[PDB]
Order: sequence, then C-alpha cells, then structure tokens
Amino acid sequence: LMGLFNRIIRKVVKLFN
Repeated sequence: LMGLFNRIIRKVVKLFN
C-alpha cells in the first residue's frame, strides 16, 4: 500500500528538483 503516494513523491520530486 501507499504505492500511489510513493509514486507521487517521485512525481513531486520532479518539480522539486
């Protein structure tokens, strides 16, 4: 579970970096 969110973490890391 939380795979949705973990994926979002990297999707946001894209806008973070």
